[PDB]
Amino acid sequence: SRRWFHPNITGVEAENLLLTRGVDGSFLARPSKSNPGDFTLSVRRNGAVTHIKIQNTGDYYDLYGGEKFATLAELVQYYMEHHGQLKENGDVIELKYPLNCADPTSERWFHGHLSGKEAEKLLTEKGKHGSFLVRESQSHPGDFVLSVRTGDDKNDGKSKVTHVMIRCQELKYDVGGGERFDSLTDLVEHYKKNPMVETLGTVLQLKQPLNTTRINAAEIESRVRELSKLQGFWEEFETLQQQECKLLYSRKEGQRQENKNKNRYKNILPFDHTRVVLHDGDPNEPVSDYINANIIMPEKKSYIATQGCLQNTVNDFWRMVFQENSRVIVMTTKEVERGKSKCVKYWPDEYALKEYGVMRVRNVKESAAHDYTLRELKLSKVGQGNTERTVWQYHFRTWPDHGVPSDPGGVLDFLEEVHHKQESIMDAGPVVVHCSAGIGRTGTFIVIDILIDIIREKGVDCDIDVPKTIQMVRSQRSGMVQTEAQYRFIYMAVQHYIETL
Ligand SMILES: Cc1nc(N2CCC3(CC2)CO[C@@H](C)[C@H]3N)c(CO)nc1-c1cccc(Cl)c1Cl
Ligand SMILES: [Cl-]
Ligand SMILES: [Cl-]
Repeated sequence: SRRWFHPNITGVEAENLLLTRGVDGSFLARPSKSNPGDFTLSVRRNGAVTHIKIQNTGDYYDLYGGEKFATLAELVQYYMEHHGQLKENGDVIELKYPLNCADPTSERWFHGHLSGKEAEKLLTEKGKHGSFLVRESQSHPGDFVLSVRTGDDKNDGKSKVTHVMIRCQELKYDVGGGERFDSLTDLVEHYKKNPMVETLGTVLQLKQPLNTTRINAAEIESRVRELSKLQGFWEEFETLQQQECKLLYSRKEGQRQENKNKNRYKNILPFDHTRVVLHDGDPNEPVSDYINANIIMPEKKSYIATQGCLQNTVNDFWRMVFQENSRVIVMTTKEVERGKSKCVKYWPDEYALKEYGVMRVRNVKESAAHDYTLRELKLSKVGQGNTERTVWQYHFRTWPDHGVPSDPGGVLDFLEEVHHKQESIMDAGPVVVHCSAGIGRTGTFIVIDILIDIIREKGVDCDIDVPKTIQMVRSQRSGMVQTEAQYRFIYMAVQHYIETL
């Protein structure tokens, strides 16, 4: 249900599409290809088309005149279910009818200009039973080919590849008989639910798109070069974004009245099924189990991804650090950037001692490095001296105000140190990573950390799959990794880490 995003459409084409193929209440979203992180929400209303700017510098989607969101799907879901909220001169703009895109570019199974010879090799060397892909036809421009692998996954002739010709006849697609579809996606979805059966009984099951993003770590440099050609990075990122509609999990607790002002941004909320639940709260507080934070479990180190504190959640943050036995905190922003508070100070001045509700914190020592400041903190519960433990706060301070670092070396040396600290502490809990809304830079640091932990343990003899890792983390907190710039930065960091092995 993300067909309303059109990756290769212009503003002219958007307007004409809404005016000729849509009605009042129709809408679509689209990127500004030249300006990264810029998107447009185009809506038809009163026979005219309004364009609404959406900006993402790396922390969240900022909708002009509206609110801030973790994903465009969560944005669209919000206004398709909360009417009268989106306003112009202040007139209400209704999102009623998604205008579905027919472009297959961002589909996981679509490989564009790929030859039949390449498609078979890939299916043979990387596929399994039910792996499939769609490519543009080499013989007849405008047509396509669906290639499917079937067989026994236990070479020896037990598996095969079957090619199915897809013709384009008067702007519709068909496999030679039966229904004619308005797009390749409709055709593929139809034959995923109703599989073609070959003469003699082979069921051409479309089980999963061919995995082409999982590569050996030594292949990363070549992949980055391919993805960098003028850009394969953009197509792969928007293919990942297309799948964000699978991740609209419930966030009911963060929407409760008692919890609304515990959120930095009211619509950027933790999934219920992975949120950190706080116990032992004040019995006189009706709802005391809430913080805008999620456990991120790789699927040996786990993380808590959370926002920068508010004045009224500092105490809850320390309750969380204590309860989860966290010993390492990563801050991803300065306290203040561009004159705006990005991470309120929740620790004492150096050598000072403060109580934060029932928790007591001493700042033992601060140490300055080039890219970050280390603060050695001692955390304990008031009245229970034997509960004291040291919490090492790594405050990354040189991330640019917009975009990403030009070189990943600083981030990598930082994560390397954080990793060694965590590993030195027996039975340490999850590493807390936070600031801002806790999804952009936070997701980027966490995904880099997960990937380099693989390489650190296994060296060059391991498979890396960047979008699979990101999708896995985004299923535990909304919108982890916000921008294509961060996406490329993750690749560049992995590549750099491998080179310095
Ligand atoms: C992001 C991604 N990209 C893939 N590629 C690369 C980009 C193309 C399609 C195939 C190739 O050509 C482009 C025009 C484009 N259509 C594949 C295939 O394995 N998977 C994923 C993936 C992986 C794990 C989790 C999730 Cl959620 C996803 Cl979406
Ligand atoms: Cl596969
Ligand atoms: Cl962040």
